[PDB]
Amino acid sequence: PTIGQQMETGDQRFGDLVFRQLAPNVWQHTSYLDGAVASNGLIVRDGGRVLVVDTAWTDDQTAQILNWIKQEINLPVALAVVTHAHQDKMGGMDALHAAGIATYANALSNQLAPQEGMVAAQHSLTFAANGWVEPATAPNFGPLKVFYPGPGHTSDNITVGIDGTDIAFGGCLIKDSKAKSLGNLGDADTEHYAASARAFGAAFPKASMIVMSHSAPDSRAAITHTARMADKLR
Ligand SMILES: [Zn+2]
Ligand SMILES: [Zn+2]
Repeated sequence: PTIGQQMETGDQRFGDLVFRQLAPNVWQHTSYLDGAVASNGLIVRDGGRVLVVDTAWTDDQTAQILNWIKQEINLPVALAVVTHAHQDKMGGMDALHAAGIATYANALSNQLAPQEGMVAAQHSLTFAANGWVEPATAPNFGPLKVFYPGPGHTSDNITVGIDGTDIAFGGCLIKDSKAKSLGNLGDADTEHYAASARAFGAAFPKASMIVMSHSAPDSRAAITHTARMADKLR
């Protein structure tokens, strides 16, 4: 890929997607769109069900995520949560709905989805003033702990911690510590980006593996480095 990590030992190719185990019950899914840009999301095994964070870029790619789950985990997918209304995170909604999978997004992501050319999720998350999801709107999310950090990469971007692990997912908000820019800022809130990145760090203070949309997993320095680049936008 031109944007995105390269394939590495421990990675499994399945169709045109790549899967990597990060923990006993957690995998990263990676899909590509043309050069090629990689996009990452997560798959979590929770008891007798599977939870998905983010679609792939397309419906066909997202169907392949479901196929890989069937082969390698062989448990039903109970729900998916998508972290904002752009193609890399929500482009494959139709595959989930075709399969009868309950889908969740920030209410604002669902409201923006038609303007962004995305299919809205079936259910909407809302958030307290401190950024934590209102639990009534996140039914049976199990280990997925959803946090809205504030506007940054987009106004609707949300983040997800995996309870019982050292993993937190920053989506497109967080860039890795070797990044030379903040990526695609076309819909970004440059005034609040830096504070939102720091808020993500403070919401998951013990996470040591930070998973991101367009880089391999990094340490907590990714959060600080992102916030310090965002400081220069103001
Ligand atoms: Zn985006
Ligand atoms: Zn992105």
